Amino acid sequence: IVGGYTCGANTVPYQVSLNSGYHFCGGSLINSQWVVSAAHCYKSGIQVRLGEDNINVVEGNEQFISASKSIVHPSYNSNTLNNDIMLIKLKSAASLNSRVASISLPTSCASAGTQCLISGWGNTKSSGTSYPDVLKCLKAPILSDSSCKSAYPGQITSNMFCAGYLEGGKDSCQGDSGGPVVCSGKLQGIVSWGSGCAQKNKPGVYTKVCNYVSWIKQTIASN
Ligand SMILES: COC(=O)C1CCN(C(=O)[C@H](Cc2cccc(C(=N)N)c2)NS(=O)(=O)c2ccc3ccccc3c2)CC1
Ligand SMILES: [Ca+2]
Repeated sequence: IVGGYTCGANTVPYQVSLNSGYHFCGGSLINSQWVVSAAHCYKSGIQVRLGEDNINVVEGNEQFISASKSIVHPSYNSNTLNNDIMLIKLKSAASLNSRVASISLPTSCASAGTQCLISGWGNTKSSGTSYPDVLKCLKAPILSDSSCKSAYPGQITSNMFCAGYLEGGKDSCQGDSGGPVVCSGKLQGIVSWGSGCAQKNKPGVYTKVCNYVSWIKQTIASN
């Protein structure tokens, strides 16, 4: 997260860290046994780490659970990043409590202007690479589709929305992918992509979760 702030230990209880000997992506706990992330984060041998703050130190409250199966959206396109959503089933159910909780799926799409909270352990620098130990947060509004499409001509699908600041300096970045975009207590987006990080007129593009509610529910119900 570039231009964000230290969230505070366990203040984002639904935030998940996807680990394979190091943190490579974020995710959101949607129920005791299912995590939603980005399809481009797909990797075998994934360990889901819940209740994390400092990812390098064991401080207590952590829960390391292996993924039993990662279901990448069947229509995910790795070039366009369209349908960039993946469901991960936990080998065991997470122990939900004050520091490890699930986030609700939206019942309707969020409108432009809506302020959301984006979080993750991704790169904190626009020019260079600097990864934080603790979770970083960023509050950012959902942009209008006209502005979004103006920023990324021919790259925005109906399953994507822009959120961030056109002036640059504040945005999600590498390592944040798969992470949550929560608006009014609902998971509206998944950190997907962007041209660089915190660049002027190049906001972050996120997977529009409200377009996937039925798919998520149906897939979970059949798995
Ligand atoms: C297929 O999955 C990948 O290989 C991933 C590589 C990383 N990736 C990116 O968008 C990167 C870094 C990144 C990641 C997440 C959010 C932002 C942001 N600015 N909000 C930037 N930004 S980038 O400018 O280097 C970039 C942008 C668009 C891309 C589209 C397809 C493939 C790689 C891409 C890389 C997403 C796709
Ligand atoms: Ca830790």
